[PDB]
Amino acid sequence: TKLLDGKVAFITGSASGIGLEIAKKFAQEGAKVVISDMNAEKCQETANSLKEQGFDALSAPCDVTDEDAYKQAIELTQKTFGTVDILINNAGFQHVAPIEEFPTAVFQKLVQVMLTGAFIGIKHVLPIMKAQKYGRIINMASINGLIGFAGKAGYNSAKHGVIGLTKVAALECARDGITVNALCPGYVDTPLVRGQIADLAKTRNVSLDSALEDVILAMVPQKRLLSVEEIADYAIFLASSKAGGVTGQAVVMDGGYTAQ
Amino acid sequence: MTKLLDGKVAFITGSASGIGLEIAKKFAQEGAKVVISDMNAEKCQETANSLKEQGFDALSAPCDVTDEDAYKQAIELTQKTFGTVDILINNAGFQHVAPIEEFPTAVFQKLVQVMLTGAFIGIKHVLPIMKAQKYGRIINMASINGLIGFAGKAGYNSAKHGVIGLTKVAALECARDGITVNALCPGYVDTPLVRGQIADLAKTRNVSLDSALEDVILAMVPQKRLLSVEEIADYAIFLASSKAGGVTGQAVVMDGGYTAQ
Amino acid sequence: TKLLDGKVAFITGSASGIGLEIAKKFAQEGAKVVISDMNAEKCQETANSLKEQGFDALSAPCDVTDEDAYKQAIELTQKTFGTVDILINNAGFQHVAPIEEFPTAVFQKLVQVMLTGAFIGIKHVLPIMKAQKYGRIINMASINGLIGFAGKAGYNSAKHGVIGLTKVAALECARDGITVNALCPGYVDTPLVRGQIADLAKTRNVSLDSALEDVILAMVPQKRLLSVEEIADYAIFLASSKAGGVTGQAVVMDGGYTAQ
Amino acid sequence: TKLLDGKVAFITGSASGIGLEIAKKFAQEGAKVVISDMNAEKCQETANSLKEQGFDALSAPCDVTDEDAYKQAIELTQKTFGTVDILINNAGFQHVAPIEEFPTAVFQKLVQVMLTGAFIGIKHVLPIMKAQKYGRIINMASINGLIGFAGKAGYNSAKHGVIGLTKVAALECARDGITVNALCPGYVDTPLVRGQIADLAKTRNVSLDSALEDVILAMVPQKRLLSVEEIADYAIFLASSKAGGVTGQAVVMDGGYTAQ
Ligand SMILES: NC(=O)c1ccc[n+]([C@@H]2O[C@H](COP(=O)([O-])OP(=O)(O)OC[C@H]3O[C@@H](n4cnc5c(N)ncnc54)[C@H](O)[C@@H]3O)[C@@H](O)[C@H]2O)c1
Ligand SMILES: NC(=O)c1ccc[n+]([C@@H]2O[C@H](COP(=O)([O-])OP(=O)(O)OC[C@H]3O[C@@H](n4cnc5c(N)ncnc54)[C@H](O)[C@@H]3O)[C@@H](O)[C@H]2O)c1
Ligand SMILES: NC(=O)c1ccc[n+]([C@@H]2O[C@H](COP(=O)([O-])OP(=O)(O)OC[C@H]3O[C@@H](n4cnc5c(N)ncnc54)[C@H](O)[C@@H]3O)[C@@H](O)[C@H]2O)c1
Ligand SMILES: NC(=O)c1ccc[n+]([C@@H]2O[C@H](COP(=O)([O-])OP(=O)(O)OC[C@H]3O[C@@H](n4cnc5c(N)ncnc54)[C@H](O)[C@@H]3O)[C@@H](O)[C@H]2O)c1
Ligand SMILES: CCC(=O)CC(=O)O
Ligand SMILES: CCC(=O)CC(=O)O
Ligand SMILES: CCC(=O)CC(=O)O
Ligand SMILES: CCC(=O)CC(=O)O
Ligand SMILES: CCC(=O)CC(=O)O
Repeated sequence: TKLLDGKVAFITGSASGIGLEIAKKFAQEGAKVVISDMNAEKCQETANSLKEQGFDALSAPCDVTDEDAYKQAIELTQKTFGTVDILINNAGFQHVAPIEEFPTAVFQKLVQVMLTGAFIGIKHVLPIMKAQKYGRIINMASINGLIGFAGKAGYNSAKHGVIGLTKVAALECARDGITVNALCPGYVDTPLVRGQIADLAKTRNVSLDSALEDVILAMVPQKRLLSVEEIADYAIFLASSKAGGVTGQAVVMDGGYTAQ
Repeated sequence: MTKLLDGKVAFITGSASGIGLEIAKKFAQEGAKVVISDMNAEKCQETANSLKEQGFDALSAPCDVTDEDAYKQAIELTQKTFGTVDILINNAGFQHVAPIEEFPTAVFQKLVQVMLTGAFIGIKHVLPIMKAQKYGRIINMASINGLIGFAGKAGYNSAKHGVIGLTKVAALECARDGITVNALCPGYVDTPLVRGQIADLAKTRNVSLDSALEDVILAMVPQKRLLSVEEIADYAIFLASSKAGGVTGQAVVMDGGYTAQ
Repeated sequence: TKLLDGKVAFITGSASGIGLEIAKKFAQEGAKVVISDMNAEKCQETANSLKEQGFDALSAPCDVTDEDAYKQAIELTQKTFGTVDILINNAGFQHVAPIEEFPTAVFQKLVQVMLTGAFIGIKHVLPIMKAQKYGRIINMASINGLIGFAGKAGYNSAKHGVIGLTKVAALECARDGITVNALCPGYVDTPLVRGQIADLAKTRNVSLDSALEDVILAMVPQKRLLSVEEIADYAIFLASSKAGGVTGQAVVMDGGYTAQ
Repeated sequence: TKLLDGKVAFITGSASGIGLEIAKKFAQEGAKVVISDMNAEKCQETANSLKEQGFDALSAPCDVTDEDAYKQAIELTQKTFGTVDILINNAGFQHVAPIEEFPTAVFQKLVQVMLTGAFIGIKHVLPIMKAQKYGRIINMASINGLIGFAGKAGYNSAKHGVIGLTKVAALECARDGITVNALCPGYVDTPLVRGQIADLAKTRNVSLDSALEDVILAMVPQKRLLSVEEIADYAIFLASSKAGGVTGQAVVMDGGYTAQ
């Protein structure tokens, strides 16, 4: 079964972690994938690997805060694969700090990448998806789009914001056969989080396994990291023709974090 | 093709009609062994037998979900027949629309007993089976009416709100036991229940059936369409599958954008 | 100085805890209060102490699960004070158990008192409030109306349901000068909770302080019990003429619990 | 009774609409109020009116996007009234358009004023409020912080974001006697909205009453505009010492909008 057979998916931040797994899993589902990241070296390598494995893949690097570059990356996608069926707004980063020590510029950058970048993508894929009366837009958000976490003023503001953007975008294209959803993971086993576990274990002087099980997963009822494979499986369902009635939703995959 | 529920036993309450019946047929196509449980023991036997004629593993285990003794025995019959319960779908329900002042208390209590207490009884009697095997999928068929209000639906919206409360408690109690508990929340599905309500509104208002649907039911639906039972079954398959082990405690919404505005 | 002057407040479960405080504080704001509880002797002495302080108080005991007694308690209020302006559906109780050890009858009872009780109160005051084009209904819920907690299947199901009833009721009287809101406290310093701290302290062989600071309040960002007066102050605001634009809301007072 | 006696309130955008009402109502409840807006003559005019009526008021204009100006306005307040007890992040604007014809720079501007402006305000009052272990921060949001509305990508993104910032901020100061809440009105009777009724009546060739009652209020159960007075009354309660237990909340007054 090829759930995304020949569907054209553009995935921002797809050179690492969740975005890279989505791209691999989408290709295996039969999607034509576009690897898009800051790092144009890792983009070209990723797309070349996929091509060598017999997949349709394109390197179209861009900074999602660079509207002109994001625009041309979509136009390159149209020229290569004819259309865009699926946009995954996945590009992001993290800066943890008390509000008092939280540089305004860093706050503005978290918002620009993870909110304005999503808005820029939606703005330039909407005409393609409305012309063909089909589309799937997934904004990679977080449970931090639904609840608060101390030290994450910029991240939680950006992810809250992309849930509002998701709902506005959904309402504007609900008649055009296009869905816009925010996939909200909890803690995922990624380089980023393995970094934070690394950080916690030195800064608290506990083991890597104690940093994970006693602090990172203390408020996770399943007491486990989500796999990138699980996130990509939900993304595949929402991006499929079978999820046409799901739109305007903060779709939560969090091992019960927000249930308590 | 693939069998997303291969090797799993699915007990589905209210599975002799509408959404329950589509879930049972689609779960079977995904390689689940399905138990058709409903009030109408006649339609259950016929449903299960028709599935069996199409090469599927189906059991007729009729019960009234408000009858804890009959529910417990329907679960026991499933264990005896298939060995275990992997997936419980709490889907049995009904509707009674009236202003609160003309809403009989007993009808309010019955709506709550069937759609809330019924889901509680099901959960209490599958939990030990699922916990001993460290695997389970519990889906409560709630509604967007579990998350928002609608005038005249005091009993329904009260039961469906409550079943989302019960989903969260259950999810927290079995989070470490490889069991998920979710509330699948449809908006308007093209079913007998809903086609009945369109006829009602069209009589009482003396508009045409298309007028009642398009001007009243679908006014609030951004997608301006009824969902298909197939769409609900497809979400139910994903949540009931091994692929969704990290989804729990959730009101999972498929509503054509209804709660987005 | 008198935010409820000339208003008639019917308060279920007002013989103890939050309901008792709401009755006393509502009287101070110039409301005529009906003390209604299971224990008729405590309703009489409460109403009498209030009367000795120059307040207008009526004893109207009932079991809120007894629609005939509830209906007769409302009728007696109409007979004595001319109308019901404010209904406080406050009557409740708690039973904590794993779902496996949770008796179905106890589950049903929790739902009958805290959901059905509320439906019965609302059904019998709505015609009175709709006739005068003025009402304030407050369903005393809990953050357990909004999130899950292990061992509270019955209570969390009842409280979730009363938020559902609250939004339905609100929509049905929105044009009639009536509001219907669910006040949702976190942990409040009441006999009920002081009981639960004493319980936890024996069960875990810890101080009363440790049971409170380290178990009860570990999920409360403010790390404190709410006072019954704080709950009463929010109840007075929502029950006052100044809150006519608040309806259909789960109004949360929880020292930040639901923010995490 | 003066509910904010001896409190200093800093209100951004207080030269007009909800902010102006909050300043005049906070003054009547005994707050020293700071009038801060873009319009510097209107702030001096407003503050002078309150002074003539026996009220403590200070003009301290600033663009909330100008962190250096906002920091100096908070400093001027410290110099004049000793401290800041209450911050009302109120400054906002609106721009309605489909995503495709929604200028990226306008989207950025809505977020910069209504999310980043609040971040800057919170960042510079938190050390003052933490030092004295007392504070009240109210971010004026909107039901558009909780649901989607077609054509308001920028506004709904910004309001969604400010609720995220509210929950983060609440968690960072929950132990410090500081509450952070987002007050979320539906349609309020303001120059802003009357403007919008004027536009709908003209661009749809219908009466002002047609355009309000049949279009703007179509999704409002109470079928009425809220008053600036109603918003101010909830703002006063939230900002009072009586609301110490309310924090990290999206506090909704929407005549039932979000109940359906
Ligand atoms: N990993 C988690 O635990 C977790 C939790 C919840 C949700 N998410 C969200 O999912 C997304 C994936 O994060 P991840 O874990 O894969 O992190 P990661 O660090 O592995 O990958 C992030 C990628 O984003 C790229 N990027 C950053 N800014 C960019 C920009 N302006 N334009 C283009 N590319 C840019 C980086 O180059 C990098 O390759 C993020 O938005 C994150 O907030 C992650
Ligand atoms: N149809 C929709 O648009 C829609 C939308 C949202 C929610 N739902 C929910 O999805 C579920 C399925 O709805 P539906 O319209 O297919 O059917 P329904 O709600 O009318 O009930 C379906 C089945 O439940 C059975 N049933 C009723 N009471 C029972 C009892 N006490 N014990 C056992 N079985 C009993 C009936 O015999 C029927 O076959 C229900 O919970 C409903 O509330 C439906
Ligand atoms: N205590 C808390 O921390 C807390 C937190 C969240 C919500 N609540 C809710 O607020 C309300 C008040 O709680 P409390 O702590 O003051 O409770 P409490 O147990 O101290 O007092 C409740 C009163 O209700 C009465 N009552 C019980 N069943 C009744 C019935 N069927 N009919 C009439 N009266 C009945 C009892 O006799 C008692 O006087 C309850 O609904 C409770 O669930 C309390
Ligand atoms: N109007 C409504 O019904 C409604 C409903 C929901 C929310 N709100 C919110 O309430 C608040 C007040 O709205 P209003 O109706 O009083 O509008 P208004 O236009 O009368 O008030 C807005 C004020 O903010 C000022 N302002 C704009 N940008 C600024 C900046 N960068 N720095 C400083 N001041 C700036 C303007 O000069 C103006 O005085 C806004 O945040 C708005 O989003 C309004
Ligand atoms: C959303 C949880 C998370 O992973 C935020 C972050 O640390 O990037
Ligand atoms: C949730 C839609 C529905 O099924 C309510 C009803 O029965 O009218
Ligand atoms: C003993 C529990 C309770 O107080 C319920 C009732 O009054 O019927
Ligand atoms: C916080 C809800 C509640 O009241 C649980 C309890 O009974 O202590
Ligand atoms: C309804 C919230 C609001 O005030 C947005 C607008 O219409 O300006």
